[PDB]
Amino acid sequence: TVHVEVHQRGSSTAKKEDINLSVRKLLNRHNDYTWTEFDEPFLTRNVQSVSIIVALHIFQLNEIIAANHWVLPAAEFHGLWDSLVYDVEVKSHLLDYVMTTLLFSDKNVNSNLITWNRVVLLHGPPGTGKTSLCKALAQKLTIRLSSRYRYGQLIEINSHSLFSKLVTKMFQKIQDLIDDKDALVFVLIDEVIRVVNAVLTQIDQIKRHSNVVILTTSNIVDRADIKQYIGPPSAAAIFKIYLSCLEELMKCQIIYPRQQLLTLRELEMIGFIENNVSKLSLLLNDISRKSEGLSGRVLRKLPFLAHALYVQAPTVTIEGFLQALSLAVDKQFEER
Repeated sequence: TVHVEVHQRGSSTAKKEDINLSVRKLLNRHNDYTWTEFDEPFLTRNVQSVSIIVALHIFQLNEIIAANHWVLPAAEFHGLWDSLVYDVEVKSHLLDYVMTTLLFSDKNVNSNLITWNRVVLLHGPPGTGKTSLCKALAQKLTIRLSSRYRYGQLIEINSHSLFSKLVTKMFQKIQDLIDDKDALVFVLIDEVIRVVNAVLTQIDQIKRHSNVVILTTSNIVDRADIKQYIGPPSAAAIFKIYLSCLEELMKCQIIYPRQQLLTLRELEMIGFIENNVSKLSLLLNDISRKSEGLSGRVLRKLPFLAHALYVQAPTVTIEGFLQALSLAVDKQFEER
């Protein structure tokens, strides 16, 4: 189908019925695009964004010791999903796998006949956004399952538990959130003796519940029925990442004035020929090629370094910015 994500304003107390009614009628007048300004006043009042990304998901964002807790969908994770860029379709695959995992628990499929369980292992080299993808994935499952779960919960356990009871108090609090069966509960552990044994025993207990999924990451438990390698970005991915940063700096008028930037597709479409818009993306494509082997984490830090080291003013040109970024990629390599 087509998926339409409807961000309702924090302040709004309008019912989803009306948001739903009104947003379908908006889509009749316009037989993937994001809307931020609307003709109908009810929309401008109640709705921050409609986003083709026909099923509607309407959500509001929400704003324990040795764990971070978030009610999903969380303000902190808004845009996290779109921010993460992989060579292959890992994101759409993970979403599909965890969603059939949850259909199968719902309908109580015997896991002895068809193998499935509610634990996910993202593994691979560091700087890859494995933890951000676990968060991004929790957010998106929560948004897409509003018709089954009223809200979600995320508990990120700190494997800074190798320090000097505690564990029984944490999992008791976690159990209290699990008891609410309107809530899809995610428990996130990054990989790393009687204490370790106690958390592993506690995971085994909570992993029994229908509404619990265990997200795990490894820079390398052991029985997760969905394992997924997440590797570093290629030139194409690096181009998308950099382009999301330049667009964000033109949104915020740090890069002034707005110039149009072409995507790698859009410049394949015109056979890479140089005009006065397309030359800025031809330069990005060179900067991308000379960035390959850097992690997503370094890539999303580079536009900050570029600005701090090589751009004085509150504003700078797209031509000015790409010069600084180019310089920033060189400093990154000349240090390592």
